[PDB]
Amino acid sequence: GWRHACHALLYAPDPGMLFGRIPLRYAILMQMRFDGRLGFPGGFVDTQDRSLEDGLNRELREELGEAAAAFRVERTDYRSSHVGSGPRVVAHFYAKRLTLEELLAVEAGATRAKDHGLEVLGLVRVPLYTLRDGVGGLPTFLENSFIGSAREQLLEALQDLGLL
Amino acid sequence: GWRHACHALLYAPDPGMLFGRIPLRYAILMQMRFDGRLGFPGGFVDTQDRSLEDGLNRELREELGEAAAAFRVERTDYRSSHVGSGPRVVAHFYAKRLTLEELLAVEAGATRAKDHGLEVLGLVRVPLYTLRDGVGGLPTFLENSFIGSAREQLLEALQDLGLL
Repeated sequence: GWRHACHALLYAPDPGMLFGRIPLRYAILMQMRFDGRLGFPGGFVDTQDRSLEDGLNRELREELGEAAAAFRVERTDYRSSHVGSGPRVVAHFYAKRLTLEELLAVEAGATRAKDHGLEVLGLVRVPLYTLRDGVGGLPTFLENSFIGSAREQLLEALQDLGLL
Repeated sequence: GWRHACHALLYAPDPGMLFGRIPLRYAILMQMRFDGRLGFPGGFVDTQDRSLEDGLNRELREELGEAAAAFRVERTDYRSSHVGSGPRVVAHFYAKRLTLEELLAVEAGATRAKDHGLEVLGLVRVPLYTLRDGVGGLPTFLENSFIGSAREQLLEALQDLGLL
């Protein structure tokens, strides 16, 4: 009764400075899904059909569009897997490093994706900083509604990037 | 001591159908802001600095890009104002009807806006429908983090559009 899902964290180094003083340090992409939840691009895969990577890339093509096709996710991009508590779902986390130019191309092409304005409501970047009040930024972002396993995938990546 | 802010709800009729069966009824744009909260495009205005509408259209250009220059939010687009818990800001709500083509153009050019990846983390459409579980869609979207007055502006618009 176990189902499998794959999700891709696309990221790029970013030298931008919010208000000219807060280092962004990385652009990381999330999608707002049709159900009103934020998560990483991807979804369920039929592991009877091909492999985990084929399933993931299939989903990304529909959600991100042709512009994302040049940046296929491979086995070496696999990071970890996760089981929560609700239904019997194993989520598989992939991280894909892009240049910021490439990540911008993904963002720019997303409006032409088959899913734009349908299964995908839009893309957003994750604010990695915390603002002066100790609440604005990442902590408030994390109070939004998320797809199962998305919070865990993000926090793992932030640890991996030495931002913990 | 009070500050003024202006926000614009940009919307267009959308005949699209999610899963070919759920009427979208309208594309309505929101922004994910740098503080991790959803809001409508716009920001603080300096009152003796310009005008309420001049201040708004200025902010829209920085946040959305040149595609926003294809239209102007006018005095007649004003809907109502709002004061929240705060303190201490008075938010002025404007609603601007676009064609779907115009709205798509705004989305498509957003990554080239001055504020992209800085003050604005990305645009999303509001899901106006409620899924079969009675939770997914609008009800879940409404559980996200919102900037002061944004939830109120949205709900007012939805009732105005007779979508409630």
